[PDB]
Amino acid sequence: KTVVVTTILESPYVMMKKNHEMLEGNERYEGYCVDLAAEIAKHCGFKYKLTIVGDGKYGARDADTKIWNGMVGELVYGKADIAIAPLTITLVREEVIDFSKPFMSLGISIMIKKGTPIESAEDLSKQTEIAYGTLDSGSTKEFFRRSKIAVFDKMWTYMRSAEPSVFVRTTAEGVARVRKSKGKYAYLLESTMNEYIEQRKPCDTMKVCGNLDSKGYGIATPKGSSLGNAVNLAVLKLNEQGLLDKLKNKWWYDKGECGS
Amino acid sequence: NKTVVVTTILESPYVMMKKNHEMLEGNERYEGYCVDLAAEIAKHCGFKYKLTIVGDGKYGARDADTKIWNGMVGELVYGKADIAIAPLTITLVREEVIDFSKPFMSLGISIMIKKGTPIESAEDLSKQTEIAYGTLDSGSTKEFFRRSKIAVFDKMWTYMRSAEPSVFVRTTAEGVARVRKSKGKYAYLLESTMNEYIEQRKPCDTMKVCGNLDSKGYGIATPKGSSLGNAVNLAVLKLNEQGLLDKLKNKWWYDKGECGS
Ligand SMILES: O=c1[nH]c2cc(C(F)(F)F)c(N3CCOCC3)cc2n(CP(=O)(O)O)c1=O
Ligand SMILES: O=c1[nH]c2cc(C(F)(F)F)c(N3CCOCC3)cc2n(CP(=O)(O)O)c1=O
Repeated sequence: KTVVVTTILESPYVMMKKNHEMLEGNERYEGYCVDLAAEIAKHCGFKYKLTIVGDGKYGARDADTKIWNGMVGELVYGKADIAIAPLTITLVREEVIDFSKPFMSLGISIMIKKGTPIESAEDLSKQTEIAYGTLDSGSTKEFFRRSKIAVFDKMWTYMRSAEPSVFVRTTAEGVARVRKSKGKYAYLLESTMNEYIEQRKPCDTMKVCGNLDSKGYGIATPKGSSLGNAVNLAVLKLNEQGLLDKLKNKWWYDKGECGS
Repeated sequence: NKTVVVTTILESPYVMMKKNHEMLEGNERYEGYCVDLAAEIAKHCGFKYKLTIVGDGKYGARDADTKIWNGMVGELVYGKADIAIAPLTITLVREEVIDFSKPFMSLGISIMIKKGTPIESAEDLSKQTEIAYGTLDSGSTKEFFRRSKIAVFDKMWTYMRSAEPSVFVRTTAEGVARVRKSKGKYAYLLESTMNEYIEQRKPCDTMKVCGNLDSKGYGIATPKGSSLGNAVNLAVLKLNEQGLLDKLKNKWWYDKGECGS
C-alpha cells in the first residue's frame, strides 16, 4: 500500500540534497514539491516513495506513435500512482490524466537587465532597438506562433525573422544573453523561473510584473484513480492554510540573495 | 432534460442588464463577460441553456444558523440549477459539495491607490502608517489577513484590527470612494479583478498595484455527478489555450473601459 510518486528534477521544485549520496529513500531529495508531497500525503493519509521519472520529461504524446513520454506516460501506463511536479495543466493532458486544481499559477513573462526601461509586451512589440526572443522550442515559442492576439502575433512576426536569431538553445543561454546585452535583449520565459533567477546572484535581472497568459501547475493522477479527489481537496486546503505560499517563500525568497 | 438551467449573478462586468432589457426576453436581457462565456461553453458542449439570476444574490456559503447553503452554490447542491457560470471562487468548502472546472480566471488580493502615489507593495504598507489601509469589513479578503500566519500580512492585520479611525468599510464602493478622496493617504485591499475593473471606470483616478498577495481562481460549477462536469472542464481549458478567455477579459475590461492607457 505504498504510493508511487513520480517527479522531475527542476530547481527549486525538486533538487538533490547536497548530501544525497549519503542518504536513502525520500531523504535524498528536497524542494518545493518535495515538501508539497509530504503535506499531501499527511492530509490524505498515505505512505509514498519518490521517484525521478526515467526519461526526464514532463509529458507529451508522440504524433506518429501515439505514445506518451514523461510523467504523463508513467501515469497513463501504470508505472506510478501520482505525479507531484510543476506539471502544466493542459487540455491534451487532461484528456488522458486527472489534474488537481493548481497549486501554482504562472504564465509567460519578460526578463530584462536590472535597470531597463521596458514594462510590457506592448512596449516590446512596437519598437525594435531592444531585441527579444524565446527558447527555440517548447510551449513559450508555440504560444507566440499559435496566438491570434495582435500584440503577440506582432511579436511573433518580429521574432520569426530576426537576424541574428533572437532564439536560444536553453533557458541559460537566454538569461546570459540578457546579462551581456546591456539592455538590448529581453527574454520571454516561464514566470516562476524568472522570479527564481531574479532572487539569486548575480542579481542583475528583473521579472517584469505582468504576465502574458495564465497557466497552472497541478498534481496529476491516472484517470479514475481513487486518489485524485482527496489530493485535489488537499491542494485547496493547503492554499487556504497559506502553506502553498509559505513554501514559495521558502524556496524562492527566504534565502534570496538580492534583498529585493 | 433538453434545456440546461444556468445560475449566475448580477455583478459588473460579468453579468449586467442591457440598457433596453425590459424590451427583451430570455437570455437576451443580459450582457457581459460571463454571458459570453456561457455562450461559448454551451456551443462547445452542445447544450441549450437559460440564464437565471440567483434568487438571493449570493455566491455561496452555509448559513450560520441552519448550515444550509445559500447563493448559487445552494442552487446547485439542492437541485435548482445544472450549472453556475459566474465569478465563483474555487474553495475547499465549496469543492466538497459541488464540482469546479479548472479556473477560467486567475486572481488574488490586490492594492488600490489613488492614481499618483508613492506606494506599491504590501511590504511597503506594513512598514508605515502615514497611509492607512483596509478591507471590506467582511468577506474573504478580511478573513485572509485575520487568518494569515505570513509575517507581513500578520503585521498588516495587527495594524488594521486596531487602527483608529476604522480602516474597514461597509461596501466596495465606500472603499473606492475613500481611496479617491484621501489624497493618497488611503489604500484599499480587494480582489484583483474588481481593482482592475475600477481602474477602467470614470473618473479614472485609481490604480491597481501590479503584484497580488495570494492566488485564487474562479471556475464553472456543476452539481456532483453531473454529466456536464467533464465536458465543461475541457471546454474551459480549450478556451484558455485558444486565447478566448483573454479576449473576453479585454472586451469587458479594456474595450468597454472608460480610461484606456
Ligand atoms: O509541464 C511542463 N512543465 C514545465 C515546467 C517548467 C518550470 F518552469 F521549470 F517549472 C518548465 N521550465 C521552463 C523554463 O526552463 C526551465 C523549465 C518547462 C515545463 N514544460 C516544458 P514547456 O511547457 O515546453 O516549457 C512542461 O511541459
Ligand atoms: O465566490 C465569490 N466570488 C466573488 C466575486 C467578486 C467580484 F470580484 F465582484 F467578481 C466579489 N467582489 C469582491 C469585491 O467587491 C465586489 C464583489 C466577491 C466574491 N465573493 C465574496 P468574497 O470572496 O468574500 O469577496 C465570493 O464568495
